[PDB]
Amino acid sequence: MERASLIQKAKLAEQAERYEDMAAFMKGAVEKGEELSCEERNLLSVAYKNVVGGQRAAWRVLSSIEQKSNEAGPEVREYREKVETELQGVCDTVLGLLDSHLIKEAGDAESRVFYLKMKGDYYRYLAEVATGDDKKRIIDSARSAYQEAMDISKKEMPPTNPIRLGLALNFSVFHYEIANSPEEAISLAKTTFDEAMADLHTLSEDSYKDSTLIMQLLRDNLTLWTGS
Amino acid sequence: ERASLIQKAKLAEQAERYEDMAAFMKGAVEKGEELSCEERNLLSVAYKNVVGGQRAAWRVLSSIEQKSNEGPEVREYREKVETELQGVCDTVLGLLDSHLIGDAESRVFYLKMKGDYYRYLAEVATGDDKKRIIDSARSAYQEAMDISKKEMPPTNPIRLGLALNFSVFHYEIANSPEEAISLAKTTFDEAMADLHTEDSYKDSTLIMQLLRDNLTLWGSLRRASDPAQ
Repeated sequence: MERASLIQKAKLAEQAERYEDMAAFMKGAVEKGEELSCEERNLLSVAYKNVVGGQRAAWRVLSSIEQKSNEAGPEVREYREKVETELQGVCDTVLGLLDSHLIKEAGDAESRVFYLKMKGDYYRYLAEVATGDDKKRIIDSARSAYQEAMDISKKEMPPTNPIRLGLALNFSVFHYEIANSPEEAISLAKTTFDEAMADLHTLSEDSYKDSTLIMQLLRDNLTLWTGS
Repeated sequence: ERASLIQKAKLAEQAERYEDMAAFMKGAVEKGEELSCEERNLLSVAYKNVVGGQRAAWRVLSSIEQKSNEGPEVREYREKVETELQGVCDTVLGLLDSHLIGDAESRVFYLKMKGDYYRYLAEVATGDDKKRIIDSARSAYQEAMDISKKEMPPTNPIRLGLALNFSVFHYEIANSPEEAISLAKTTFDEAMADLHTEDSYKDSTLIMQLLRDNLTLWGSLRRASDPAQ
C-alpha cells in the first residue's frame, strides 16, 4: 500500500515548501478512504491553505489593478479570470474532499468542527471572488458550515481550544468582510476573546502558546476594526 | 499577441505568479523578435524565481536523503524535483540557443544566463554528464567575461553580476576557491575605484555588497587589530 508513502511525501513537500505537491499527496491519501489523524488533518489544511493563499493574493493584486484602471486593456481581465478559475478549481477540489470523504455525522466533535470550519473557509474563499448570482448561495453555504461548527464547538469544546478559537476568528472575518455585518464580527471576536481569557489559567504552557497566538489575532482584528 | 504576453508577464510579476510569468515570456520570445532591456529582465526574473524554488526544494530533499542513510520516498521525490528542474534549465537553454540573437551588452547578458543555467544543471549532475555541463558553464561565462572586460565599464551591473556568478561557479562548482576569491576581490576593487561615476550608483553598489558578503563568508573583510570595547 502507498497511503503511508503519500503522507511521508506530503511531510517532505512541506519541508521543501512545495505546497502544490503537498496538496496533491494529501488529496491522494484522503482518497484511500480512511479517516485522517490529527497530524494528517493539519497536513491537509496546511497544504491547501498555502496553495489557495497564493492564488488569493494574486487575485487581489490583479483585481485591484483591474478596478483602479477602469476610470491596462483586456489582458488584466483575462489573466484575473485565469487566476480566479484556477482558485475556484482548488476550492471545489477541497470542498469535494470534505463532502465525499471527510465530513461525517459521526466521530469526535473536534474533527467534525475542524472539517466544517474548513468547509466555511473554502466557501468563504469562493465568496471572495463570486458575482451577485453565485454569491448569495455561496455566502449562505459558508454561513451554515460555520454556524453548525460554532454550535458544536460551543457545547463540546473549551473556549480556549485552538480549533474553536480559529473557527470563531474566521467566522468573525466572514461577518466583517463577506456578509457585511461588522457589528457581529466585532461582537463575536470580543466575546470569543473574553471567554477564552477567563479560562487561561486552566490552560498550562504548550496549550497556552497555541491559544494565545489565536487570541492575539482576535485582539489585532478588534483593534483594526475599531481603534488602539 | 506579443505585446499582450509581455503585459501579462508584468502582471504575473506583480502577482508573484512566476511560473505564469515564465510561460508568458517564453511565448513572447518564441515569436523571434529580439528582447528589449526591460523584456530581458522579465525573462530572467521569471525563470530565476521558478528555478530558485526548485533548487531550494532540491537542496532540502537532497540534504535529507544524504543525512538519512548514514526509505525510498525521499529518493523518488528528490528525483521528481530534480527532473522538473532539469526541464526548466533545458527550456531556458533551448530559448537561449534557439532564439539567442544582438549587441555586445545583451550578448554578455544571455551568455551569463547560459552559464547560470548550465551551473544549475551542474548543481545536480552525477558524473560523466556533470563534468561536461561544468565546461559548457565555464565557456559561457568565460566568453561573456571577455566581452564585458573589453566593452563594459567595471561598474556595469551586468558585468558585476556576471563576475559574481562566475566566482560562485569557481567556489561551488569547479572547486577553485582561489580564483573565486581572486575574481571577487578583483571585481570589487576595480568597481570601487571608479565609484563616483546619469546616476546608476545604487544599482551597481548592491552587487558590490554581494561580492563583499560572499568574500567575508569565504575570516572577515581585511585583517583585525585590537578592538576597543
